[PDB]
Amino acid sequence: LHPSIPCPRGHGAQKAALVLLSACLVTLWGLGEPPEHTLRYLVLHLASLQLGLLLNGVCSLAEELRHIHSRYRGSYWRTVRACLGCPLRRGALLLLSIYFYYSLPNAVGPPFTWMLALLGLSQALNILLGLKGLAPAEISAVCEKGNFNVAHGLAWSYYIGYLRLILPELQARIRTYNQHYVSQRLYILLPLDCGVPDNLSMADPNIRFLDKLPQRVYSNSIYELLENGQRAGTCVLEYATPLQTLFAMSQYSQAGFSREDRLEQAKLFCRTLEDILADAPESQNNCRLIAYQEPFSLSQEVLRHLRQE
Amino acid sequence: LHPSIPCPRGHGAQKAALVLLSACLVTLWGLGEPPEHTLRYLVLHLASLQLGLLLNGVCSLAEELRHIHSRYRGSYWRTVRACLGCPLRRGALLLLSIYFYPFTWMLALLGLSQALNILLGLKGLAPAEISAVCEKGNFNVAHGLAWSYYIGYLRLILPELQARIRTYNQVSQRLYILLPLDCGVPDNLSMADPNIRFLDKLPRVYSNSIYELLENGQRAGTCVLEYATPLQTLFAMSQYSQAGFSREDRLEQAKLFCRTLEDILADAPESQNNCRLIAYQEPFSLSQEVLRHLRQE
Amino acid sequence: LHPSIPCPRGHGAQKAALVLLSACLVTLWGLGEPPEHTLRYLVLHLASLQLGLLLNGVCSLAEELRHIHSRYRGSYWRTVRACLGCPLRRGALLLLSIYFYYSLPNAVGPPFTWMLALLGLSQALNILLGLKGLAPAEISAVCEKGNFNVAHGLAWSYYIGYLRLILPELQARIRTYNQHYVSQRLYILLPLDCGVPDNLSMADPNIRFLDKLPQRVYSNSIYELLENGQRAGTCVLEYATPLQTLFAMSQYSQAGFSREDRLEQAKLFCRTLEDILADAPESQNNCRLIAYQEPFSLSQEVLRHLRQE
Amino acid sequence: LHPSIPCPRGHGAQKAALVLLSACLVTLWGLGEPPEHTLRYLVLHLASLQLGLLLNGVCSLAEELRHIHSRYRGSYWRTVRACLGCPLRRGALLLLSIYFYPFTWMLALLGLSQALNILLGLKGLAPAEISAVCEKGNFNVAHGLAWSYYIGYLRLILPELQARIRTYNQVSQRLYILLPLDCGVPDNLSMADPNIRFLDKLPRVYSNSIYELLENGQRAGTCVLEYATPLQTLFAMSQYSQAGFSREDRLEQAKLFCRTLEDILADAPESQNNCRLIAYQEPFSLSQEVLRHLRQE
Ligand SMILES: *OC1(*)(*)[C@@](*)([O])[C@](*)(O(*)(*)(*)P(*)(=O)(O(*)*)O(*)[C](*)[C@@](*)([C]O(*)[C@@](*)(=O*)[C@@](*)(*)[C](*)[C](*)[C][C][C](*)[C](*)[C](*)[C](*)[C](*)[C])O[C@@](*)(=O)[C]C(*)(*)(*)[C]C(*)(*)(*)[C@@](*)(*)[C][C](*)[C](*)[C][C@@](*)(*)[C](*)*)C(*)(*)(*)(O*)[C@](*)([O])C1(*)(*)OP(*)([O])([O])=O
Ligand SMILES: O=C(O)c1ccc(-c2nc(C(=O)c3c(Cl)cccc3C3CC3)n3cccnc23)cc1O
Ligand SMILES: O=C(O)c1ccc(-c2nc(C(=O)c3c(Cl)cccc3C3CC3)n3cccnc23)cc1O
Repeated sequence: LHPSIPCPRGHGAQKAALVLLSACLVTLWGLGEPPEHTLRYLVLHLASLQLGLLLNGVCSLAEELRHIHSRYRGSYWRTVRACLGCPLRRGALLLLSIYFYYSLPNAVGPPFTWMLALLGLSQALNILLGLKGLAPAEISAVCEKGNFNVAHGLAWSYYIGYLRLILPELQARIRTYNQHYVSQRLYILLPLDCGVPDNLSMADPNIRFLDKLPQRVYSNSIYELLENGQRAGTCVLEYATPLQTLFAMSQYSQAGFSREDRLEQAKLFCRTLEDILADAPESQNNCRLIAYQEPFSLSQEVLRHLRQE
Repeated sequence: LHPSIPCPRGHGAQKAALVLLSACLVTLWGLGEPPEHTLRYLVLHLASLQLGLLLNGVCSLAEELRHIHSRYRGSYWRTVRACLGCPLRRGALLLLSIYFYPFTWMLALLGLSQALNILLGLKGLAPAEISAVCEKGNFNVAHGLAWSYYIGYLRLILPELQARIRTYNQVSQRLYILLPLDCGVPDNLSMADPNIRFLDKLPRVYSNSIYELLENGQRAGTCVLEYATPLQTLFAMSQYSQAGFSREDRLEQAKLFCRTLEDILADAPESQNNCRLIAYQEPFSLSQEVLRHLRQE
Repeated sequence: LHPSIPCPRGHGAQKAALVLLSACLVTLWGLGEPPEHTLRYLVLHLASLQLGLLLNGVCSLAEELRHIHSRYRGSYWRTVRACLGCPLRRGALLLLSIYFYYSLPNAVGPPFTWMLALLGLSQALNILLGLKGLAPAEISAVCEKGNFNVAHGLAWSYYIGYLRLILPELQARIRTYNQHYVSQRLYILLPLDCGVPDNLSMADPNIRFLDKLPQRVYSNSIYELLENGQRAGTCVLEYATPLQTLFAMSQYSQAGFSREDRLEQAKLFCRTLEDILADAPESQNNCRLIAYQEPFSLSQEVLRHLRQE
Repeated sequence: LHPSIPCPRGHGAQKAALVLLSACLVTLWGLGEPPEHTLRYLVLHLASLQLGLLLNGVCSLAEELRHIHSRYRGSYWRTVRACLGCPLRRGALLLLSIYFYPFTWMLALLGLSQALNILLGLKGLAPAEISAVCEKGNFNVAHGLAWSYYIGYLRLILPELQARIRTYNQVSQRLYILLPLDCGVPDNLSMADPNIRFLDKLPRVYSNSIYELLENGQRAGTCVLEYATPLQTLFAMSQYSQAGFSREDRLEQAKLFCRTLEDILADAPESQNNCRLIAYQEPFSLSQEVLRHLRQE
């Protein structure tokens, strides 16, 4: 393609680690220290590192528990899974550590508690002082692991392509429509299931096409909402086009894009678009975002936002 | 918006770390070990951790030095900066360690343990931390832009492209997407080079253009040449002042999106000998660069 | 559904393991032995178990290397991956063990070599005497892990549904066709890519429809093969219908059925069908199986099997 | 057939084990440790491994006792047999261990290690061993049969079923698949029960039947009732003598395929309030069993 295009990161770090392991093993052999001390240091280092990761995961879970409904379907198992790996394993070594602590001969106890408290203090400093800060090489590695982090791209493409050019003149469009023939402000429907029908009527019988809007093609339709048959106001309704890409992404079947990733990114896209639109020059009192999940009547969902005006 | 929608991650981890700090300091006060030993061992532990991170970065330098020209503009300083997380904080911690000071035995032991951390993958990020990085901002746009292009314009153009090409000769058989890493694409391709001029079109409504390529005023080839639409988004973002999208960030996402689009098309069913990508960067004649791919047939 | 229908196996074994861990930890605490001996035994046991798994994986790789092209694309990395887990990790601990062995003070060496040889002998006995035999509960767990082991089902369904009822009267069909208007024996095309076109002609321009066959619907077509324009014999050609299911399985996009699993099971189905047909009463000299991979002209592939007759 | 097609796995592992045996015995002869100590420690190691496998099976008994009625016909003997791999070989090894004989300390230690083997998943099968089991024979047919039914008949019937139902009333709105675990399905449903009789059909060619259900000679409901096609395959296999497919194996795959088909339809897009599965087993009136699901609406 181009020599300036980065190739995907390989395993040079693993090769460097192999070389470093060989060099350190050779040096340790040369120094002539007993292998027992090497094994002891490795066991201690691994145990200390995993206890530090346990403390870091507990600290994160103290914050990740706040998104229990939003992120982990309200079940604690996945929240603990996503914060400190396998909870069954972690519990197994937790009980092993409790046994070790309660089985010391009391001539080693307070020293061991002192060491444990020092490790906890070091981990707390690491979290508070930010010494566990990812280098941007590692950040880039995470953000390039797979081609699924589409939420930011979809949100920004949507904004620039459509909303940056629709909203500025939309108010004038609605004004001329009202003068010639209410319907205030654009409404973007955000189904987290990302099910976008061709037209809105089959999605909800209380939403029926009324008319188009004057003035590329920029085909925006005016929809009227019926509450118990009575038309309880009308509004310009519109599905989020980029949510069609996520739906088609999962049906692609060669991307490996699952339904769970479909919902995770629709949720991320839902938040990102609001953040972009919060400070956008041409979105103040000019559009509304309606996010809903199928378990519910769409008409009432849209109607609730018209009352606030 | 909707309760299921996650809110951005807060500072609860910092509060938990503060609680842990309070508990640990209360404990240390309870035991009665003298403060100086506690402080000395704390600085020793922090110094060991920082030198271990230095070794981890040096190991990562092996991988990051292979992208010296592609990713870091042929500058070693940039590569080392990208390998070490916080140069200032690590510098301060190493300065404290130096102030507070066999010996080669523990250097090898600490290196051996760090080597096994990389090899056995013990520093792998948890899903909570993987996703936290992925939503740090709103500038990881390359993946979404590439999938939007494929699932949108490209998937519904490639399989019918060979057909419309087949009715024109009675012109290359591939769709040629130009990808300038500067993301500067004009309305048409005449301003790009004087050697490319509009010829005709190809029968929702899809508007594809034929552009004949010539050398020294003489025809030398013709193909369906079209800019990549989602580069408008990358360029328009940079001009959008309130985003904070810089040229370096724009140029980074332009490259990743270029590579991402290639992997999508590598395994795609509709891109078999149908699509060709031309990634180019002005230090240059566009016509010659495209013509190189035309002669590749 | 039905109380006689087994539910998917849960994690009762994990709960029993937790209870056993708790009981053994309590007993160890009661006995009052030093925790150091417990930690030493655990480290020794884990190291011994992983060395035993390394030896078992090496023994398997001594046989898995024989299927390098067929199974692992001719690359050793995946073969070593599929036999003994991560080879980088295994190499890391292999070098660590070499360092430990070469760093003993020569007053422990021969004892350690004796222990290592005993472990190797025990592993060799385990493999040879079959003491590492999976209980049928575990076999059922593996065979029920996911709904992808479709090869045996597809092969048997194909046999019973189609071939058991087509082959017995096919020879009579070809005989009456020849008498009324060569073409001997059924030919089943087996594309490992499982790309089944609606008709054969677009797959290969040298295969063109000639006629159907007399005598449910049982629509079998007679195809003529052209070599350099000259018709080099004709034969009853037919795609393997169950390979359409695998192709549609991967395009389903909600099953998680990847292209690699598509090829793995098509390969397994290819072998299973031959095994069924080897001893089938009505398949002796009555059908041929043609397996091919897209990198190749289909006509020559089919023609090669007509020469042998 | 084709070189890429894997051949069935041979006995190369046994040859490698023989080579390892030769090397290890040559080593033991070289060192000069007396034979009796070697043999005694070998039997001790084998006894420890066998008792560890016994503990692993006892732990697996917790999971296998929950399927006592479903999987093992309500017999404890069957469950214990299914948890322990080779009762005879383990019995012989434990007999040798008993012949060759603190003490409770090592029992807890050996149990603790076995507990962590299960909890940390250190006995997980490698991909080579996972696939070796999956191709031990050719009787793991439940997965393929279920996917063939869905991707074939079912996927192209369910979405147009509600339509053809909607044109008939001017009848239940679901397709009812009967799944007798004996795999015995007649040509039509009249022989099944006298309370089910053919009524009419529903407009490649698909032949769906309407079957009215009645009680005491009185109409009580009507629905599209049809047997599961791939149960013919399971039953026909058993009658096929050269396969070796027994009733117990047929009944095992019938159940797994029944459950497998439910998971496919649980996440399917075309089975939303469209398909209902009726798994039944004669120790019984079929009409009453189906009618229970009819009233569930
Ligand atoms: O097994 C393995 C495991 O482990 C893993 O996981 P992770 O997350 O990575 O974890 C980690 C561990 C460690 O590391 C490793 O791995 C190895 C090394 C060694 C170490 C030593 C000891 C330590 C201390 C403790 C005491 C007991 O972590 C930890 O630490 C724990 C341990 C346990 C586990 C393992 C065992 C071994 C031992 C040896 C001795 C020397 C993953 O999972 C991987 O994969 C593996 O698995 P598999 O399946 O592959 O086999
Ligand atoms: O593998 C894992 O995930 C894992 C998770 C958690 C732990 C873990 N270790 C301890 C120890 O006190 C301990 C042990 Cl027992 C042996 C050697 C050295 C040490 C101490 C230096 C830190 N400890 C105390 C409370 C809570 N947790 C743990 C170890 C793991 O290996
Ligand atoms: O984790 C893994 O995959 C893994 C893989 C391989 C090994 C591994 N251990 C040894 C040892 O001699 C050893 C060590 Cl060094 C410390 C304590 C006890 C022992 C011996 C009782 C067996 N050994 C010798 C040759 C080849 N391999 C290994 C250990 C792992 O943990």
